[PDB]
Amino acid sequence: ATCDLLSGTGINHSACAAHCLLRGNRGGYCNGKAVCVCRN
Repeated sequence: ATCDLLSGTGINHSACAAHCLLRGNRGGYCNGKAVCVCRN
């Protein structure tokens, strides 16, 4: 996964923890600079 893809004028913040939660995670976010990491 990775941020800055669906739209530039709309940074992806929740989308991360969203697909993450459903993936069976505990959360996730655009860290580093433009990488949607996750975490259980």
